[PDB]
Amino acid sequence: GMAIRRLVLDVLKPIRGTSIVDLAERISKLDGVEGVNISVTDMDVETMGLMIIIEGTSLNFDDIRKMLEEEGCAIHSIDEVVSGNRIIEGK
Amino acid sequence: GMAIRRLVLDVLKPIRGTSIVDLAERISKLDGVEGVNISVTDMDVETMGLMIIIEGTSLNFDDIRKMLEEEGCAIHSIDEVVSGNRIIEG
Amino acid sequence: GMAIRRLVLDVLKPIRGTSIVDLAERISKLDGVEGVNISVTDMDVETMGLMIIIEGTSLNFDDIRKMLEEEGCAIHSIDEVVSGNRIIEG
Amino acid sequence: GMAIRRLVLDVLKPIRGTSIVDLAERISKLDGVEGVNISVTDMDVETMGLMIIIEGTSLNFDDIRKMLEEEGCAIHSIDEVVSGNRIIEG
Amino acid sequence: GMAIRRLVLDVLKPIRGTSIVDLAERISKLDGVEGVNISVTDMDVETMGLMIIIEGTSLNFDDIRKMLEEEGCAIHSIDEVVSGNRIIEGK
Amino acid sequence: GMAIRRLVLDVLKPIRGTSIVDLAERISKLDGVEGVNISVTDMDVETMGLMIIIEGTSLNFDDIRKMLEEEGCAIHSIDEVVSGNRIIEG
Amino acid sequence: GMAIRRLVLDVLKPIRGTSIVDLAERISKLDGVEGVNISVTDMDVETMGLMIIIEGTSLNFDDIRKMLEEEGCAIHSIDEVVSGNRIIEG
Amino acid sequence: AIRRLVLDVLKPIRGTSIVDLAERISKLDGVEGVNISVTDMDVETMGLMIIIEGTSLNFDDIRKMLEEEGCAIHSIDEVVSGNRIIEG
Amino acid sequence: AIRRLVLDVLKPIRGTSIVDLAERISKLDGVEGVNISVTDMDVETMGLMIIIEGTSLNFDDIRKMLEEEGCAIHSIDEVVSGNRIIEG
Amino acid sequence: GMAIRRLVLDVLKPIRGTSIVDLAERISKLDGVEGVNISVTDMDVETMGLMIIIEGTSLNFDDIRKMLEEEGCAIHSIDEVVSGNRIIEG
Amino acid sequence: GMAIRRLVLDVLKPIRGTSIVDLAERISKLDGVEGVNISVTDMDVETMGLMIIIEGTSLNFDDIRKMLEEEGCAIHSIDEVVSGNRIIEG
Amino acid sequence: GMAIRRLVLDVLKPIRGTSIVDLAERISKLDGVEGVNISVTDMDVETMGLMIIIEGTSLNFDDIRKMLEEEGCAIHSIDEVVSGNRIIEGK
Amino acid sequence: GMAIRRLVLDVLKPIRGTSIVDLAERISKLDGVEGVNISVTDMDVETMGLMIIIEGTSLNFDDIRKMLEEEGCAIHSIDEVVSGNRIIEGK
Amino acid sequence: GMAIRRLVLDVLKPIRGTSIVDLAERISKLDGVEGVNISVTDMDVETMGLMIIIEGTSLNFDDIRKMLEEEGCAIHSIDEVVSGNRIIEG
Amino acid sequence: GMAIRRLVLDVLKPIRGTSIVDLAERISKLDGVEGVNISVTDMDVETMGLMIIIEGTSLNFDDIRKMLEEEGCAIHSIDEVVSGNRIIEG
Amino acid sequence: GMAIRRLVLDVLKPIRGTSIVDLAERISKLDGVEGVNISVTDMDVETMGLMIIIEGTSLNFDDIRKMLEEEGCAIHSIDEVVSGNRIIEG
Repeated sequence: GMAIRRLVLDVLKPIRGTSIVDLAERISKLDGVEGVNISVTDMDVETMGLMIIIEGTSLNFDDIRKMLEEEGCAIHSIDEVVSGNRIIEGK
Repeated sequence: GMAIRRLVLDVLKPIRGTSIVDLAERISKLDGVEGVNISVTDMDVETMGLMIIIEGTSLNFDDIRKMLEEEGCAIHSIDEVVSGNRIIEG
Repeated sequence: GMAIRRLVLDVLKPIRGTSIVDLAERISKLDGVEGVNISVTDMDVETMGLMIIIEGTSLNFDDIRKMLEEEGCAIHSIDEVVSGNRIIEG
Repeated sequence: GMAIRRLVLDVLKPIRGTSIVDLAERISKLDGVEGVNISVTDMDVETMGLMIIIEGTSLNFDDIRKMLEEEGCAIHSIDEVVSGNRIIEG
Repeated sequence: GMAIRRLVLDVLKPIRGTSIVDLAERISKLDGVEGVNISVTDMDVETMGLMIIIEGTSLNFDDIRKMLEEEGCAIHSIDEVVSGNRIIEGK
Repeated sequence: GMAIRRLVLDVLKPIRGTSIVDLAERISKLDGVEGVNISVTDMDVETMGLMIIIEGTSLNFDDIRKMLEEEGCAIHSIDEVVSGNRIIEG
Repeated sequence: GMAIRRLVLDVLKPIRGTSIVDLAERISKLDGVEGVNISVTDMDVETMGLMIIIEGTSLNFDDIRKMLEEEGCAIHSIDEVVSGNRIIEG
Repeated sequence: AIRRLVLDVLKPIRGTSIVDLAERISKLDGVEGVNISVTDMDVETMGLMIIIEGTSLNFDDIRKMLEEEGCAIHSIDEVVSGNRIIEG
Repeated sequence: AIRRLVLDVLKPIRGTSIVDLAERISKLDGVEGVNISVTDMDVETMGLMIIIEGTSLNFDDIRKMLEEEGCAIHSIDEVVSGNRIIEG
Repeated sequence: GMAIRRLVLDVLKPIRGTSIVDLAERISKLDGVEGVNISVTDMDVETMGLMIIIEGTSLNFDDIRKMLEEEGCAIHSIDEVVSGNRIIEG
Repeated sequence: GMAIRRLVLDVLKPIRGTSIVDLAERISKLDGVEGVNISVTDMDVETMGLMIIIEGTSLNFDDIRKMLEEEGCAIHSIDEVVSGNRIIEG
Repeated sequence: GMAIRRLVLDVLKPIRGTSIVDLAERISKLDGVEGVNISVTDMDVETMGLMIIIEGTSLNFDDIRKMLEEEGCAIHSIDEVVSGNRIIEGK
Repeated sequence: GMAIRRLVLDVLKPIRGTSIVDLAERISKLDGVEGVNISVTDMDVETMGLMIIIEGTSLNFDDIRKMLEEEGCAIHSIDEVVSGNRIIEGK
Repeated sequence: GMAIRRLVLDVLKPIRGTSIVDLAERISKLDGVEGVNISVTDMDVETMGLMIIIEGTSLNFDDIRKMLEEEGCAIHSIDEVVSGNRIIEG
Repeated sequence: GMAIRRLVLDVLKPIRGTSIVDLAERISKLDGVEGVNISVTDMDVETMGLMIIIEGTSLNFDDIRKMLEEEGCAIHSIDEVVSGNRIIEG
Repeated sequence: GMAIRRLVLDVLKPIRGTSIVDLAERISKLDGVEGVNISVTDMDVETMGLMIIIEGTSLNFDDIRKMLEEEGCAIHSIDEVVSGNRIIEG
């Protein structure tokens, strides 16, 4: 049973601190993660709006959430999650 | 005899409780389910609007419905269902 | 001689009664039917607007129509039909 | 020599009489016809606007025209015809 | 040496006479012709505007023009012609 | 060393004289030419605006230019040229 | 272990100094880098706006950033980063 | 090294034709293809987009060659380097 | 239901030709294709491999038709049934 | 959850009784079965040697074995079985 | 209703008379014929052994047989015939 | 890090006991397993020779071995193992 | 109507005279010919055995035969001929 | 600069100690390694003959060798090595 | 017109003199040549047996033959030649 | 002008000295080299038989030969060379 396969997260980060490169790298080292895509959607003066797409096998959301908090991020919204044996897409 | 293959559900959930991650995982473990996609369509102060797409083979709607109720969800609408030997599109 | 291959029906159903899941399942069990897609296009207070796409080989329209009536549905419009040895698209 | 391969017809039909399902079936039984797609483009109070796409090999237009007349249809326009060894697009 | 491969013709035809079905069939029987596509682009009260696409190998334009005249058609414009060993598409 | 592979020419021709069909055929017979596409871009009362695309291997521009002059054509503009071991797009 | 696979950088460079050709070449010689694409997005009188796309395996961002500074460039924005065993697109 | 160069180039409206120019660039070591297209033109100068692809393209030679043929590089719009061509 | 039937069939060396036989089988409901090939022949009988493919093939009709045409089924060598054709 | 996907069985059947056509049809109607291929490998005077390939989703082997016994068949050997989310070949 | 699609004929022809090239051309011009392949399998002193493969749509065997007789050929054997909506291989 | 991806096992089983169907099913339910192929290579009077191919992500060999022992099987040989981010094949 | 598309000829040629390169070139220049493949199958002391494969559209066999005779060749056998709108392959 | 891409090693290991599963896992976790295939080629009473195929990017042979020694293995032979920008075959 | 496209030559060369590398390079620089493959088939004490495959467009056989002679080679046999608009195989 | 594209060398090396891994790495760093494959074909007590396949663009054989000599290798035979705009196979 392959559990969580894709997470699409709308994430807020302070405009500086952990760069998104270092952030992408750390997430990619978690167990089950096969790929991470972080892209900037917008930014204020002090905060950065990020879309973080994580794909893999039995992704541990708790760990991912823990890592984002530690790096000063907040999850504003879980926009999409895909779970199971194969990836299903949205309408 | 492959019965139900795809369900597209418009679902209401309390803004907190069972996270949609845990909800997606649980549904994906049901017999016949090959994939689940949960995405947030909108949210009020206290409720979350979700589109839940389930695909598989002979999906048991009663079980899925039972599971969603237990997790505090309501089905507002069954938007699409596909049944039979292969997946037909709209 | 493969007769009818695709029917696209604009159908009216009472907002409750036979759920569209049970409806899709029955239709999918008819002879020649290889797939059914039912999706909700709109809904009033008391009626549901459905697009029912049926694909298969020598689909029997009389049976399908008979089944829809029995389940409380009306065919407002046959929007598309495909017949013959292969599917041609519009 | 394969002659006529595709006909795209803009057709007028009375809103009731021969249903387009029966019409699609009868056309699909003609010699050389490999598929028919009939779709409703629009409709008045008393007439139905149809796009009839016929594909096959050495399609006999006279027979098809004869059949449409007999079923109460008029050809408003032959929008596209394809002829020869292979299908060229427009 | 394969010569003319595609002709795209803008053709005028009287609204009745030879139907475009019979016209397509005749053209398709010419030597070297592998396919014909006739589609109606517009029509007045008495004339029909047609786009005739002919593809094949060493298509004889003289024969095709002769046939169109005999069937009451006029070539308003030769919009595209392709010649040689293989088809080049326009820009 | 494959030299010129593609020429895109903006060409002026008298509205009558050598038809563009004969012109396309004559160019296609040159050494190294693999295909010619002539299309009309516009036309005045007495002159025709043509886009001539020639593709091949070691195309001889001098010959092509010579041939166009002899057939009453003028090159208004060489819009694109591609040279070398393979075709690069714009 | 595989780390950073793609970096898309929005970069500022003085309108003259290290040419973007020499800059692309220098970056392409770094360990893990398999390809660099530098394109000009816009330019003022004294500064050049560049989009630098770097792809490879375990790309070292610190090295890349150091190199850009040394060549008189500034990173305005890291627009996209991809990390892990395989390339996930946006 | 260099796989793709996209150059914005100025050339006098006459002199070396862009056909001869494309041919001579295509004969350089490592060059696999050249595409020259006219983007615009004044009364006395021609605006050209020159796309060169190949393997370990020598920019100095290409630049040297263009100068010798009376051309100026207004702008290097895109360069691609490394083991594969990465797209923009 | 039945998607593919492979039949080992005996036919008298003359009577209904295998061309007419192939045509009449191909006109049955659900049949999409027939392939008849001669495997061997005695002085008075012909050995045929008849491959029929389609959707919900009616074996009784096919069997009935073959008998009527003077044929005997020596052996049903392969049958495929269900939503897809599974190969051997 | 998905279970048995392919069974390849070496089966003995009496040379007459249930024809292999009726046998293939019966098996193809079981839950989860998407296709059956029965082919004759050899035959004695009184017994028929069959290779039965069944494919589907969560195939119930107990049901299949029960059905074969009832039809007078014996399983000589289970030559191959495939289980899980996807088909692994040998 | 597409009828005969492929004929494979074992044919005897006198070693000279109508060449097999002219014979192949003449057969290819029949209605419904899309391709002919004639190949020599063997030859005596006075007769030629030919395998003639004809493919198309609603091939008229009577015409083909008539044409072969007129050209001095005999059909020794019809080795394969394919009929219906699509081509099945042996 | 996706660890063990493919195991090819040469396995001995008593000619009766747990059928290979039930055996394939149980293995396929283990965490990370995406597919199992069991095929009979040969058989004596009392023992069955099996090739068991397991594919997945971070396959736990200890668990698989434990399950085979419990079902009365012995691993005669681990013929092939594939580990890492992608499947590499043998020469 | 595309007529003859492929000719496979078993041809005898004197071991010297017109080289097979010049012979292939000439044939390839005939109307309708899109390709020629000449390969040596065997050779005696004074004669060369050739398989000549010609493909195209409405190939003129008379012209091809005439050309071979003029170049000192004999057609021992026409092994295969394909005619019509599309290529059928042999069995 | 991609350095070593493929190593094919003929390796000797004691019949017991570190299992080849654990060995494969450990090697797969090294920097640059994308895949490992270990297969048994033969075995004596006390030693195991292994073919270890490692693929990746800038594989560090010293580390791999160090790891194999630590796990009780000996490299009998480096049978094949591939280095550079892409994988070349034998 | 594209003339000669492929030459396959069986060539004899003295075991030393012009190395086959230099020979391959010089042939590849001829007009129309797009690729050369020289491989050793066998060798005596004093002579080398080579298969030279040349591909391109309007290959000049006289030049190639001239070049081979100058480099001390003899053409034992022209095994295959391909000519025309496209490459036919044997 | 792409010159040499592939070299296949039969090479002799002392059983120890420069390992074939270090040898493959050096060669892969030469200008124009895109890939190297070194595999052991056989070995005596004191010498190793190697097949070295080098691919790239305008490979400099003199440099490669110079490098092999310096590393204690001898070229026994150049088995295959490919030159020109593309790789042609034997």
